[PDB]
Amino acid sequence: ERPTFYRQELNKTIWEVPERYQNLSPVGSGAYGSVCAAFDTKTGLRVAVKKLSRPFQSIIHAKRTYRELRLLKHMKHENVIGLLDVFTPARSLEEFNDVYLVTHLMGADLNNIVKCQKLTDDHVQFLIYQILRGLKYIHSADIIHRDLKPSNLAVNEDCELKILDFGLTDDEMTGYVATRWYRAPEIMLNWMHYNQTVDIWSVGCIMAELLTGRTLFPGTDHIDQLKLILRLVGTPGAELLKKISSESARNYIQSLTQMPKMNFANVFIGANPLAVDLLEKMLVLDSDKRITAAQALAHAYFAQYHDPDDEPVADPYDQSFESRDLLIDEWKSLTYDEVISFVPPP
Ligand SMILES: C[C@H](CS(C)(=O)=O)Nc1n[nH]c2nc(Oc3ccc(F)cc3F)ncc12
Repeated sequence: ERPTFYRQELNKTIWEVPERYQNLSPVGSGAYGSVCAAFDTKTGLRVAVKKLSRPFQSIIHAKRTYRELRLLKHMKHENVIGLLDVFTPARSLEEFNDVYLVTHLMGADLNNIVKCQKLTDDHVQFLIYQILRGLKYIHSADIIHRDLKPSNLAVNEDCELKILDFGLTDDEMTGYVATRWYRAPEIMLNWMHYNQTVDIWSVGCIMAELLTGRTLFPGTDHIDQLKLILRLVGTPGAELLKKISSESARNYIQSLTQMPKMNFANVFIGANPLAVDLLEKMLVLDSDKRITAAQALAHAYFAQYHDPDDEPVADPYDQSFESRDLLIDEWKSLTYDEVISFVPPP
């Protein structure tokens, strides 16, 4: 049966939610989207409810709405944000115009936790382990996060971690901004068709920052950032240069004075030698040669957490819709079907 819904004004819009959800309260000061904390009286869980902003206003937006719902419905993993519930107050497709998504409420993001400070090596081990455990799962479904950074890593009091915003402008990537500091060079400057290992670069940047309390590559712009990157990892060799399909980018890279890879032990003074080794394997310029999430989990740095029988992979994820061209109402009908067919977790 259909639950009873009640109306409330929260984030300049009227939220219409099932009675089970009580004490709705906006969180994140707009940073996470139109999101409210709530108490789910049915499960006893503290939850986060996200209302999608004008989800079917254009073809691009309607497809994005479908994409996010498909992604959230697929993800069933401890270290990845998943769906506890999805609902609409609509009784039919013709009425359908709002989508509400429900997940676990997490106390903070990693960025607000790290607070300019060095973390203990054990804390770094545990946090990075969880990120890699989640990424192994995500990557096994042929999904790429693309924008992994401390602000989309949600963490509770016990340091338990869940990955937000997976699989989803020029101005906000401009300048001295955290929005670009964790990006692999190949994607930051559109060198080539990029793969899953862009996410591994990001983990390396995050891991280094947890170990030192400092941004690894705090570039003031795209060019400044590239120079910071290349000083640490060295300028590309001939092999990688061939792989830069963008003739323009390839030609610029060649104009830079060649630099050798630095000694990471001299860069990360005092750090666990195993952490240094892993950082070296993650922060490789050639993306073909970066360590994978599955491989990184088996690295000696995670000896006290690694368990090959407790690091699950995902069911197959059909993303053929990505190369499909449809009308707004067609994307909207596909979305409606996915809402209606939702089965809650036990
Ligand atoms: C990280 C943030 C910190 S807080 C409570 O200060 O806003 N807490 C959050 N816990 N759970 C969260 N979920 C989101 O986004 C959602 C993602 C998927 C959903 F189904 C529902 C959501 F609300 N954003 C944010 C959070």
